[PDB]
Amino acid sequence: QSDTHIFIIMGASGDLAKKKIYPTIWWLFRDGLLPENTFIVGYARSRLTVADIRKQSEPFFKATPEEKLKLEDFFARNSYVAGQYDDAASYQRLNSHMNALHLGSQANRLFYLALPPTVYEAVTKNIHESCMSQIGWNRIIVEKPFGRDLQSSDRLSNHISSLFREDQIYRIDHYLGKEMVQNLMVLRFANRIFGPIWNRDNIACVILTFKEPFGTEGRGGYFDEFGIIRDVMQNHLLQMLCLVAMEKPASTNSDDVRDEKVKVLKCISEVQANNVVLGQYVGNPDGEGEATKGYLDDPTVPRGSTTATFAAVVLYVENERWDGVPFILRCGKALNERKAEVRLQFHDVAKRNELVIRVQPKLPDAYERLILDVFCGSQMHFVRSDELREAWRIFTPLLHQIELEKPKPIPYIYGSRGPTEADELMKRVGFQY
Amino acid sequence: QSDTHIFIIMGASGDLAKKKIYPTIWWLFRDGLLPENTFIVGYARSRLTVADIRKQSEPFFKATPEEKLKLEDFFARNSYVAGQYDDAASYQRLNSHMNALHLGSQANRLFYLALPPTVYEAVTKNIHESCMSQIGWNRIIVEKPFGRDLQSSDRLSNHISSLFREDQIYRIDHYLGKEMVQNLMVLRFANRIFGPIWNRDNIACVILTFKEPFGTEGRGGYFDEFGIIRDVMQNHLLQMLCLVAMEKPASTNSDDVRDEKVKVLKCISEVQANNVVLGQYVGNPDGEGEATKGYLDDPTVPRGSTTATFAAVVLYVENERWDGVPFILRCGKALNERKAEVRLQFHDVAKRNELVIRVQPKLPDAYERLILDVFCGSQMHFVRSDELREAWRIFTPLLHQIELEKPKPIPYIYGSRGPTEADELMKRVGFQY
Ligand SMILES: NC(=O)c1ccc[n+]([C@@H]2O[C@H](COP(=O)([O-])OP(=O)(O)OC[C@H]3O[C@@H](n4cnc5c(N)ncnc54)[C@H](OP(=O)(O)O)[C@@H]3O)[C@@H](O)[C@H]2O)c1
Ligand SMILES: NC(=O)c1ccc[n+]([C@@H]2O[C@H](COP(=O)([O-])OP(=O)(O)OC[C@H]3O[C@@H](n4cnc5c(N)ncnc54)[C@H](OP(=O)(O)O)[C@@H]3O)[C@@H](O)[C@H]2O)c1
Repeated sequence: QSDTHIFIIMGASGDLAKKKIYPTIWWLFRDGLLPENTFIVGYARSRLTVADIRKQSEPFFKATPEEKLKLEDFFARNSYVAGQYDDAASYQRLNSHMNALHLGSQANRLFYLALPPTVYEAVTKNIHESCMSQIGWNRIIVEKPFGRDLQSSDRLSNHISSLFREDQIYRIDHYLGKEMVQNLMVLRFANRIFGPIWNRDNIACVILTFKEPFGTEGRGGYFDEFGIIRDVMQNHLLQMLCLVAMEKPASTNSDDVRDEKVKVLKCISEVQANNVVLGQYVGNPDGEGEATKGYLDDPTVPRGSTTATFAAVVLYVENERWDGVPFILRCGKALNERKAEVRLQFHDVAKRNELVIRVQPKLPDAYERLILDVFCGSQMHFVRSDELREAWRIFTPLLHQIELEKPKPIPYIYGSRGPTEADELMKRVGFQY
Repeated sequence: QSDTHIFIIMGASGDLAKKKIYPTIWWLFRDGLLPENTFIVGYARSRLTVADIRKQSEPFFKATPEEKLKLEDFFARNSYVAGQYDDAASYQRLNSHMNALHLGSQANRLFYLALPPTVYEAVTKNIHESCMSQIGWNRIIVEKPFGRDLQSSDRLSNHISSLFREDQIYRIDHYLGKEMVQNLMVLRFANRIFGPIWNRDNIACVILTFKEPFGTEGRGGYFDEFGIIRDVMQNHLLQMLCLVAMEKPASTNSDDVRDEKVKVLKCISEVQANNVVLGQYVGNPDGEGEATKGYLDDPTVPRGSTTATFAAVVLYVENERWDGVPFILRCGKALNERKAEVRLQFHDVAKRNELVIRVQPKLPDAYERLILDVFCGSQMHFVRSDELREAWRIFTPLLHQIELEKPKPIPYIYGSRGPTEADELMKRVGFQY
């Protein structure tokens, strides 16, 4: 709204800030992609200085010796405030420090909640009363997990949105690849092209695939508390199902396309276990490297976890355009390839034909383009509150059933395509009407 | 029309019969794909016996020792008649020999003109009066060249069709690959699918590609009398342009789809030299094998031939569906890859997007399926007389200009993508309307 932006990294001492946030804002500043008059303010309990953050974070900058002048300028625009996350006087110190900066009264304020959502409720509250800007805009970036089921997510989201309008809430998701936004970009363009063709009439079956060739790799501990449905399917695969099935948006406003996505979601009823095949990856005997270790063989995994590392799920959009048309969401870790495709099978009058859409896995990458979108205010590649609510409604009964019955997942060897029961399930839904 | 078929190989002593016709009918008979009561009658001037043909042709059968019983039966259904191609008594001997066979009076008669078209005028005449069947159907297979320009082709075609109805004339073309019919099959299916999308509105540019990685290889002599336009473009690439641009056929009759193809051709005006880039391949210095030899370095090529071995051409379909939409026909020998694709570029509102259709280069191959089509009477993958006339009309002014002015083709190294002037020409027709 003006020329002066303050980038507040709430929880600047942590892993996400050290390894990712600080490096990518350094890159955006270096490549000249930030607003010229930008200040960076870390905020966290541990008593640090800008020098400490530089010490522990510049290793990840890939800083070359001919970049040292812009790098010194960058850290000259940097500052750090210690404080507690529910302490009034602490947020007072933060707010007045920001007011002290050049044009800071005025300035736009972008809060990055690099914190476990467990503290979100406190932070979003205190910001709301203490640190919001009176002139410039205020935009909060919230991070996964957006809850773990419909109930928890509704609690967290109702809290956040009772304090900020939806054009201030940016739910960010970026851990699946540098090519991650181009996926949705080309699926939007492809929906615009192929709209008149994408019917129940021409299409018999739609499969969306996210295969990764690596395992959990010494971090199965974190993954185990969520599952492959929460990690890849409920958020990403579901959005690209939306982008495939949606109608022509009213325009290219972020909100018309998000309206169409939510209109899609409101016609998918809740997925049930018979339409689901869960799998867990085991070590490769004859392979080598991280392949000799399986999932349970990761030290950080609790003994005997039934957490699925692979899932195949069948959804149905239930309107006049798509009915009895099965949408097959297939994803998993430690597979054969690193594939991220969308196939659409057709009705022949001949073998059987099929259209394929692949991201071969514009120079700003996924997370970089996302931070630039929050700067520009382009909310397109962020999930809206109702979109999130509908996703969680679709998947919560199933996740609850898993957590209750601990259904033993189907084992598959590191490097396999996955359980053959998944191919069984695909073969089963040859609807033919 | 019954159960008894007589396969007459006119000119059975020659290369096409020895190396291809006799082997593939052996394969069709072996795999049980011929009518049960089929007889094979070779006819040619040189005084041979069935034993001689077996001697000189079984080497190409890939006959295994457990196939010798069906092979003996096959040659038991074989017979050979010597005669001249414009000698009345010779065709009398042929006709009465056929009448002597079991049910031969009755029998369907399939004449394969394995002969240089220079004698076609005689053969088709004599057959017409002497050897046609009174009960069964009569079908003639004519072979390339179908003339070399509009005038010669009209002469030969008017002669052939003043004696046979068009549902008796099968113009066969099969020298570009075993996967050659599946190309047109999938392009027909794709036109049926994407019809509502293929407009001037969504598509900005359509390119059709036929790259081969090998040279002429010791046979540049034959190629040199025709050119890459006559070899690949005027016949094959042009038909698949037809299959892309055509309207929805009235049905799946061979003749409704061929009607739509001809309707396409009648709206392409004659290609002119400024929209054409000709190229000729030279030896690869640092490569090896047939790559060290160029085109002129083939001994069978006349010294100093300007014959193009690569051509890039721009056509325009001129109706309401396609207007100012450039169709780029790009083909050539001794290139980098063995690609056979169709690309369709779109109109963005973003880089630039594009749909691709590739034959990855149903168990009966190209030529095998073609002979089975002439048996079944499926004229779909054969060019009709008006289709041929229109193709020749499109390309004859250009070919005449080349033969007159001997324009020195652009040299390109064995293994290259081709002349960069071809990429220039593609870049030039960014129409933008
Ligand atoms: N794939 C994924 O889903 C994924 C991957 C990476 C990160 N994330 C998300 O990124 C966000 C940031 O995570 P992170 O990687 O930066 O980890 P983090 O180190 O746990 O959090 C960063 C900072 O949070 C503060 N903190 C952590 N636990 C706390 C607690 N219980 N009470 C109070 N303060 C606490 C600490 O600051 P002080 O000690 O100075 O107060 C710490 O330096 C989280 O929401 C996480 O879910 C998600
Ligand atoms: N890519 C292509 O375009 C391509 C490739 C291969 C073949 N073809 C076509 O296939 C057809 C058959 O050709 P082919 O490969 O079998 O070659 P071919 O050996 O020239 O012809 C086969 C037989 O034709 C007879 N013959 C040849 N020239 C003659 C002449 N001037 N007068 C009378 N009889 C003559 C001979 O039989 P007798 O001596 O016993 O009478 C010879 O054994 C031709 O139309 C040719 O264009 C096209």
